[PDB]
Amino acid sequence: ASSTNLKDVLAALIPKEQARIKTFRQQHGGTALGQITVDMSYGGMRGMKGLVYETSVLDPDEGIRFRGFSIPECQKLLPKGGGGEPLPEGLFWLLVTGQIPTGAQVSWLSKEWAKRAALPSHVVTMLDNFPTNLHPMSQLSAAITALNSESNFARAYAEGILRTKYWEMVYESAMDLIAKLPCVAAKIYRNLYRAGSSIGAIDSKLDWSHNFTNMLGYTDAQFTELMRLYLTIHSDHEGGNVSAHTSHLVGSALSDPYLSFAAAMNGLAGPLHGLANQEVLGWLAQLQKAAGADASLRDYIWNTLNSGRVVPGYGHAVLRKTDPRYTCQREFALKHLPGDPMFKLVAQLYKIVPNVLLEQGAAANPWPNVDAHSGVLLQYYGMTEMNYYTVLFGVSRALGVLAQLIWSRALGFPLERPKSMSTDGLIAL
Amino acid sequence: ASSTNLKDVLAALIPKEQARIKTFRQQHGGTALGQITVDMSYGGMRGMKGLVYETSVLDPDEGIRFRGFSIPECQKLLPKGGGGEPLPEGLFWLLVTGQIPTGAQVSWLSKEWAKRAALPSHVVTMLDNFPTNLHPMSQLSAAITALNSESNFARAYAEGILRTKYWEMVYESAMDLIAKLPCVAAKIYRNLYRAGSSIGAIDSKLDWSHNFTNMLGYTDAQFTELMRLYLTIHSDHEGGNVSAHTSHLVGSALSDPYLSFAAAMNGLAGPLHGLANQEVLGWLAQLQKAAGADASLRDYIWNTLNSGRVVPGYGHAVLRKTDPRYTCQREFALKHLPGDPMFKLVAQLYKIVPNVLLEQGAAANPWPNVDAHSGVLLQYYGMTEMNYYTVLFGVSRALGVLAQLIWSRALGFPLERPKSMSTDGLIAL
Ligand SMILES: CC(C)(COP(=O)(O)OP(=O)(O)OC[C@H]1O[C@@H](n2cnc3c(N)ncnc32)[C@H](O)[C@@H]1OP(=O)(O)O)[C@@H](O)C(=O)NCCC(=O)NCCSCC(=O)O
Ligand SMILES: CC(C)(COP(=O)(O)OP(=O)(O)OC[C@H]1O[C@@H](n2cnc3c(N)ncnc32)[C@H](O)[C@@H]1OP(=O)(O)O)[C@@H](O)C(=O)NCCC(=O)NCCSCC(=O)O
Ligand SMILES: O=C([O-])CC(=O)C(=O)O
Ligand SMILES: O=C([O-])CC(=O)C(=O)O
Repeated sequence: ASSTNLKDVLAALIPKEQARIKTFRQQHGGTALGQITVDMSYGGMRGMKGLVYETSVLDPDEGIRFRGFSIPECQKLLPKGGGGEPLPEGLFWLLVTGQIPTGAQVSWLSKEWAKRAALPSHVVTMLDNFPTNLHPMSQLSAAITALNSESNFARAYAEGILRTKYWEMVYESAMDLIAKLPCVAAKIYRNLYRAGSSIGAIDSKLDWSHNFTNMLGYTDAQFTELMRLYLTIHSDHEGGNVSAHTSHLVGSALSDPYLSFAAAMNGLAGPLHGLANQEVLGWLAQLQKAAGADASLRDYIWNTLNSGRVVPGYGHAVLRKTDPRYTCQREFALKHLPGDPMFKLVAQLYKIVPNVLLEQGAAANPWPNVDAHSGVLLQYYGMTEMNYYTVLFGVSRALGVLAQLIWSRALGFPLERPKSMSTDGLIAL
Repeated sequence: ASSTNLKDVLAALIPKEQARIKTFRQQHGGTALGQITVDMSYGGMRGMKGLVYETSVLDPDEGIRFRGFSIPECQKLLPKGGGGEPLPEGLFWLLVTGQIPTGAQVSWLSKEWAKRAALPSHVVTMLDNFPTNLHPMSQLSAAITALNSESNFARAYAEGILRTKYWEMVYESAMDLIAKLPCVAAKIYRNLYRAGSSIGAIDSKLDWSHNFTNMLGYTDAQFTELMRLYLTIHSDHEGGNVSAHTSHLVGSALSDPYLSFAAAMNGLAGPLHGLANQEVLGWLAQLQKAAGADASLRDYIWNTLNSGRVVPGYGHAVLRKTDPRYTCQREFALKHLPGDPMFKLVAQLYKIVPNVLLEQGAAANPWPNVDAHSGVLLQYYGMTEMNYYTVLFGVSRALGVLAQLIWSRALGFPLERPKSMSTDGLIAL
């Protein structure tokens, strides 16, 4: 009997995994997986195997994998709206479950996220009174924190539920949060950039991305395709990245999914992290201010470097090759906006930057990351408000971080609480 | 020539340390400080030496140290208001600098934090419109996020300053943030619990704690002493704790001090972390509802345990003995409120809980932590709104987390970005 329900699937899946991690540990918990050095400690855990995070794994050479699904595999395997890009809905199923969803599963997420998309009065109010000089990421983060009012997990906890059921309430709050996100984000968009206009209604019959673009006010049929791709690729990037790790850390203390997501956003807002989005365009924007020669392009790069600044959109803590998320984006531009001068500049930079970065001899990875390519795509379609880009990153990232969050709690992962040391104490060790 | 200035002191101190960490690393960066096991990965980094954090170090047996200054040492060494408890101002100097401040240094922090204490209009507005069912911690966190508008670091960064000067702007924003905190917190207090009343003005001539208590509306001369002690002891607890670690992680991405503090708060708000504050009182509050026997006291404890719940205020990730912060508090009660029935219940529990926890055989540390003792103190003085307690914890914690934050940036600590693994991948390793 019956029809589609992610929660039931999960109910079936949890005990097996539980069982599976127990024996593994019973046999191997004692096993040394690595060592910790002094440089690692001073170095931001660089190179330390610190967390279990199941939804995605980053290979330094190959790049991100969703099951063991690469981006190009996703692109072919995940259901599409009709009509060439993968629906972030399907990605979400994939991440949660480990399996490739059917079109019909996918429709279910769509409807589910449409049903759940509703904003409480206090939230709307706060967003409506925010100053226009308050950054969109700040606006977003405060809004999601303020939504915790509504937390199903925070409520069940307060009621004294057995730990065993945590995942259940986490799941509800995750689905709800993902559902609301586009409304919050679009409301910020509309307030800042389209004063006096309204986000309108969510239509149950559309996919999440399309409802988002409607609320954003974009009609271009290719913009919608761009959106689907964007929100899919920005999903997740393993556990060690600042935003995911923050959610993981905060979630471990049993703060609800809203609070943990919001802290994650404060992390995504940092220039070395998601804000790179924005930083890239601002830098391109300056570049152009000051059709240039490779030599003048190179002078420009050196001047940033010589000034004690980073070249945004290049480098990576883990990647050692060009990010497939970058390629992914380039391949979209080549199809759709090949003559765009911004695009051309970004293509040109790919020829120069890494070479300059190799010359300088500091960056361990001289190749571009996702952020070097995303804004150019947006700007083409009319979305030229750069300080907003990270908000989009923010919306996507919910998909991976919440998908894992549910597992953490299902698996009963404890408080994240490593040991710290001072220099004097290490000196003494 | 001249008078007092923390920033100048720091300017003198930074290069030396810089120098000191460089050679150390030049000789020992390669040195294995420890190993990583499978259980550690699944276990929340339990037992992993993961971070350098200089302001304080936690010993599993002895408990927290400020330089190498214990709580009892602090209590005797740090300047007081006139008149028995240590001023959190002095603690702050201690943490930043490594040295015990003079009364005169201490006065300087006081005046400085009084000068800087001003709330921007949009913040006041938002706080005034917040619903009363929005938790005080949520209210606090959204408020501090919304303050980033004003970030000196976020502004300098945007301007393209050289990395080398980061610490300078971090310091300003830290001093400013610490200054504003009590205004924000008191405003929440006043809105929720004293509708229609106003926080009033900060008086440059008082210490931070006293201005706070005034804004809170408390006149009891002993309440003020309690406050000073509270905000001092709650300061810092090394780097590995959820809140400090979150600030550290978020700060590493170069999100400004406001954003990083706010994320820290989302972490403090979790039940396994600071919210324990509140959880303890709520549990005591229930206990009493349902002058009891040790046997009925024990039945009560088992029922929580059997229900898949934690006994709040007991246990610790790192401590293996009774928290000196607990003793510290007990010693205050014994002096000031020895006949208080809530106090008596908390004294009685200390005789029972750990024994029940030893019986159960799960807790690795069966002894109480700071949170088991703090609320009882507050309730005595009239501050009985338990959902607010974590806000106080929040205010104090700024002291340690911001003191370190400045050093991280001074020392040029990089992005915190460990490697994660999935179970399948570990299975395969
Ligand atoms: C992404 C990174 C933070 C990784 O940091 P890391 O693992 O510590 O880098 P690394 O090991 O190559 O660093 C060695 C040195 O090269 C420097 N370096 C690395 N990338 C860059 C860059 N793009 N421009 C200039 N210098 C750089 C690095 O800052 C350091 O200098 P110093 O020792 O004086 O501090 C870094 O490459 C960077 O700052 N990139 C620019 C900002 C950026 O584009 N961030 C987005 C990252 S990926 C997608 C996302 O997260 O949103
Ligand atoms: C503070 C702690 C999170 C440390 O967690 P940990 O390092 O994973 O604890 P542990 O190593 O003793 O855990 C072994 C087992 O004992 C359980 N245990 C530990 N403390 C408690 C407690 N107070 N009540 C019942 N069970 C407990 C623990 O949850 C676990 O059960 P299982 O294996 O099925 O998940 C924990 O002791 C706890 O949950 N305490 C109650 C909440 C609390 O008071 N938190 C405040 C911590 S200190 C000050 C602050 O941070 O604000
Ligand atoms: O992996 C990282 O450290 C950052 C990154 O590319 C992402 O989070 O998308
Ligand atoms: O050390 C910890 O994990 C928690 C704690 O006591 C604090 O942060 O005050």
